Amino acid sequence: TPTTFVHLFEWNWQDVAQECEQYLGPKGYAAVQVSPPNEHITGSQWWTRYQPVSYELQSRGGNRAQFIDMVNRCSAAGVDIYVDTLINHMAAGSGTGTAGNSFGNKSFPIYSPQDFHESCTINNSDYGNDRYRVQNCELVGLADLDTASNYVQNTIAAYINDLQAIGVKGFRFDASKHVAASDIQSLMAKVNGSPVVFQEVIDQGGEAVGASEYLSTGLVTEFKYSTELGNTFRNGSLAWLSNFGEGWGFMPSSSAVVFVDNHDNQRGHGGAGNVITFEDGRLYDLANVFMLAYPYGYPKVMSSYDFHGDTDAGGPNVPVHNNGNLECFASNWKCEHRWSYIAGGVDFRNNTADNWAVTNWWDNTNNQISFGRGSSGHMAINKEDSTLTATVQTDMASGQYCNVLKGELSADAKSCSGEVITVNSDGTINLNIGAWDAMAIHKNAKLN
Ligand SMILES: [C]=C1O[C](O[C]2[C]([C][O])O[C](O[C]3[C]([C][O])O[C]([O])[C]([O])[C]3[O])[C]([O])[C]2[O])[C]([O])[C]([O])[C]1[N][C]1[C]=C([C]=O)/C(=O\[C]2O[C]([C][O])[C](O[C]3OC(=[C])[C]([N][C]4[C]=C([C]=O)C(=O)[C]([O])[C]4[O])[C]([O])[C]3[O])[C]([O])[C]2[O])[C]([O])[C]1[O]
Ligand SMILES: [Ca+2]
Ligand SMILES: [Cl-]
Repeated sequence: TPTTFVHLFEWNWQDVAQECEQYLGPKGYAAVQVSPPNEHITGSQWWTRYQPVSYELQSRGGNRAQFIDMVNRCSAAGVDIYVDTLINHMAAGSGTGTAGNSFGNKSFPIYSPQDFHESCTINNSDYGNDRYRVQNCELVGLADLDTASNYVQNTIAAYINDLQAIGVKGFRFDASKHVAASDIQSLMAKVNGSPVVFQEVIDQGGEAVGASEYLSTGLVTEFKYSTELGNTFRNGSLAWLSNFGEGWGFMPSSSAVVFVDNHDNQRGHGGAGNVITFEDGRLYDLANVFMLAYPYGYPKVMSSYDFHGDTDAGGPNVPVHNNGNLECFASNWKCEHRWSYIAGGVDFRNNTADNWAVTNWWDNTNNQISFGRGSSGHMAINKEDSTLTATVQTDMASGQYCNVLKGELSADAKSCSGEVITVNSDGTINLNIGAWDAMAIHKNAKLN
């Protein structure tokens, strides 16, 4: 069952199409969050995508034809597309867009100065004590749309409905905290059908605008997940995670979109150093294995590029699929979604979707944990400096299974490509996990 999506940050439409066919579909990823496909300002920075000029499908990722081709090819491979949608603002200042359109002084091809709120700046202190300024003033100088205007709502809804007609199945509502929930409710009444919608709202507590306000209009990003997971994996004990989720004050599991990191927080855009990213190597593998095995939220795996310390820089000058060779894992695209522990975690989540309970939790009071998903699967993580050799109880059928974090079951189910894990006749497993390593097994990767 599809259970996880992925953010192919800055990947062009041709690369996404090929990836859907060659990897995402076969591996079981449910969908792909793509970078903003509408017309945006020129420039090489990754953030130019967040300054719209119009809603024409001409962007850094490609043209309208290439975008449509991607949606079709991905759909045929069984993978949905989620579009990052700018519902709060238009570009700052003046200039030119990727489709040749000019703009300036709050004047665009589709909006006039009268379609925006009067200019004011959102100050950092506004987040804590002024709801009005957070929602009516400008986020880093971006022209703030009058989202209460019938014309503005019709214009945004027309873009969304047009995308659905092409085949797009979901949408990320960027900067939702900056738009009144009531305005998003009015907008949704104009949107056809019931596409998947998730709203970006950063709420760690104490804000004038809370994430709970957006639960009726769609899923909401649970940022506490990313920060608490990073803080626990770096500075705490994994044993504390036995009740991760609602128990820690997070929103309902069925309303949350979760992640280890996202495109903003992995580069300091609102995210501290406690956030775990690809730069952390094995620590990132382990954080992802926990997230994907744990039954809370709808997770999205991150897929980045090595930015060489430049937090404003755009992606590599070479495509992912380059004349027969994959530009992954090195100093260009990182392709975390292809990392064996991460892809293995996705396979585990997909095959344990029939049991959402955490069963038989075990820990050493510190950094060694193990738990199962009933008889569907079992996992263990060792973050101590000595080998984990404890015997743990599982609800799984006795036999031999492939540790899916390190290999996979062959077509004839007579061998694995990685190490084999044995479930004894009494359901126990005698662990043998080295320092900073893990294992995951499920009922559909059992040897015959
Ligand atoms: C990013 C984000 O943001 C926000 O968030 C927020 C934050 C911030 O930082 O804060 C806070 O958080 C946190 C907390 C939590 O709790 O904690 C604490 O501790 C800390 O400290 C903090 O940090 C809050 O809460 C929050 O909320 C918002 O909200 C969000 O939404 C966001 N995200 C999103 C959105 C967006 C937009 O679309 C994006 O962004 C990007 O892009 C942009 C655009 O491009 C950029 O920017 C750029 O551009 C601009 C224009 C500029 N500005 C300039 C100019 C001017 C005139 O023209 C002036 O005015 C100004 O000032 C200047 O500066 C800039 O510079 C540039 O850069 C950005 O950057 C980026 O990021 C994103 O991505 C999304 O995702
Ligand atoms: Ca606003
Ligand atoms: Cl996000």
